[PDB]
Amino acid sequence: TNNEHRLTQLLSIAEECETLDRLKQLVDSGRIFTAYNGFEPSGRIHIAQALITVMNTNNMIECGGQMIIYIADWFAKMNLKMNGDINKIRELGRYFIEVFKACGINLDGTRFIWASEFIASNPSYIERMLDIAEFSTISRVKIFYPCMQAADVFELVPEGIDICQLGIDQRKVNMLAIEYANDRGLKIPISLSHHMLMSLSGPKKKMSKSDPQGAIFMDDTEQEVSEKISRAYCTDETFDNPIFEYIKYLLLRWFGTLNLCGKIYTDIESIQEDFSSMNKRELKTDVANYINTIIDLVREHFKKPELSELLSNVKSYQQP
Amino acid sequence: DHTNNEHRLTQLLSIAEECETLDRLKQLVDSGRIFTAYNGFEPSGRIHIAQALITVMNTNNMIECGGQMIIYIADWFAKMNLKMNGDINKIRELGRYFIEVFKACGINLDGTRFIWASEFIASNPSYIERMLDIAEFSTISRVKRIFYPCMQAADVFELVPEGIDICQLGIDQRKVNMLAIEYANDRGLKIPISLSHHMLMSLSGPKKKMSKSDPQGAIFMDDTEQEVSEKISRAYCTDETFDNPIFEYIKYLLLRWFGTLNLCGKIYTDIESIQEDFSSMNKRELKTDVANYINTIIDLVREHFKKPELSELLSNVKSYQ
Ligand SMILES: N[C@H](CO)Cc1ccc(O)cc1
Ligand SMILES: N[C@H](CO)Cc1ccc(O)cc1
Repeated sequence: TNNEHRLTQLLSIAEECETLDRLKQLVDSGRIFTAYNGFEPSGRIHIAQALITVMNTNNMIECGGQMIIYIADWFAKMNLKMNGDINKIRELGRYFIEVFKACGINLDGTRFIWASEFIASNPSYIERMLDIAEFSTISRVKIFYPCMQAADVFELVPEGIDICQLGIDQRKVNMLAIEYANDRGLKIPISLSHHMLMSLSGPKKKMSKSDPQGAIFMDDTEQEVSEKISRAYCTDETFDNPIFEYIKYLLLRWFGTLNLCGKIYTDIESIQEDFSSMNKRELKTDVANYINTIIDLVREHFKKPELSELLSNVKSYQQP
Repeated sequence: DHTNNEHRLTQLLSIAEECETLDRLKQLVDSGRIFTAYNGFEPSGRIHIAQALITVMNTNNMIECGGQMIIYIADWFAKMNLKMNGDINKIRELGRYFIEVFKACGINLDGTRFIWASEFIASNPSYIERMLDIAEFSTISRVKRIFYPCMQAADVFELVPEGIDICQLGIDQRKVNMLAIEYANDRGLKIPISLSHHMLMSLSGPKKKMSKSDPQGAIFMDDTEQEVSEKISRAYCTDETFDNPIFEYIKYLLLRWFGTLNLCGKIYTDIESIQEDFSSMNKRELKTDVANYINTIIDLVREHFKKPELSELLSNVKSYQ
């Protein structure tokens, strides 16, 4: 039954999973397994990315796994982020790492790998890219970005990563990796994808466009968080409601217990039932207070004198 | 006048056995603009005297003709190919060894620039993208009817921003340059020019192949004076110039390197006279002179590695044996 719990846990983080079957076998085998997540450093880190990465990582470990955090600095450069400056990209990568630390990521079962350094040390990684690109091309016969990332799950570790833990918006990549693995008789990577937090501006709004307002960043001050929550789209229904989304995907999971509008909640079911009748101004006040408590971990972490250099550089890049 | 450009064109062509179109090379030379050339190699435990001298001679000629040489140290590829069992530290150490040998033999550093693959790949994402794009071209070409070639082919396009003008490699690597040329035509890019040099035959025979199987088939920059004498003494040698490795060493290495050769009691300054007198030369006495001239060249390296600053490199390379 212990393997049943471990299984329900790992599945609690995902909105989608490539065959629960394959995941069930891995959990049942009872053997140490590996999972990974990657990101391209950028000017600022969304609260969603920071918290979800930390919760998922800490969960993998507790469930008997090892986590690999892939810092795709090389790819960020290739995608011209930070106008291609690798030194700025790397500082940003370190900033992200420090944010994960401040938030409690479990370093005992977590390893950080940098793309630029990994690529220079493992030619097979690039070879894997070529082979996947060949598979893809020949397939469509009857863009490389996908093939390049698809190689990650097979090369980050000798036997190949067991679980690819990414956002649901990365679906196409892990699907290719699975197609490829089957056509090459390799171990099939297990996909564990999480929900993509919606914009605070509402369903009619996009994302990353006018993003400053549409999302909370780990560098936002207390006043900025409160103002972004005040402006956020919010109706009396839970569907397409960013306030309900932040509560469900971030706050309840992070804190376990929430005191909302004078009532204590320990499960999303009860919050959903009372949602329509909650005074929304009071709810927003509580939501912003809980969010600010989380970000305070980062604010306090970066007060350490040893991180002043990092902090100053990050701010200058028109970032935190 | 145009005469200077004629000499420049003629000098550049003298280093090659094959040239992908004289037309493209003439235009480049006539343009009068500074141009770039590159040569690449994977570090190895030992370095053939052929590679050492030819790299130095070709490099110095390129520069003398108004060009800039890029020497690409393929350490990354050496590891991928498992040289030294994949140990990157030994590979780079050997890479430094090769460089000190080029320097000992007088390569012109003022017009030469070294670039290591491991570092280049980590700093230039476009390089890898080029490999992928070339691989797609090559795959679609077949489907319209092994990635190692597509990988090396990217070199001429990425080593420098505007792409390298001249690919200067041994003729045994013509397939890679030809791929690059086809690729370049399809994608409308500057067409790379190849200037491929002759591959020296094995001292063991015209049919024998180069391999760690018989280290006697070639002279290495680490061979001792007694060792070269023995290797030359035992080398295959008939009275004809064809299928003769002794003749090849004289033609492609000695005459070009020294300009004047005293062989079997006679002075030679051109290959035709050597060829006409070859059959009647006492071969045992010829081998003596050939071995002596070769040892004079290697003495440059032996002396170079006596410097105290290189005692470290020396010891390391020696241990890798
Ligand atoms: N490409 C993603 C965001 O742009 C980040 C990423 C995700 C997974 C990887 O294996 C690598 C990078
Ligand atoms: N592949 C060659 C010998 O095996 C070495 C080489 C030649 C040219 C390059 O651009 C790279 C490596």
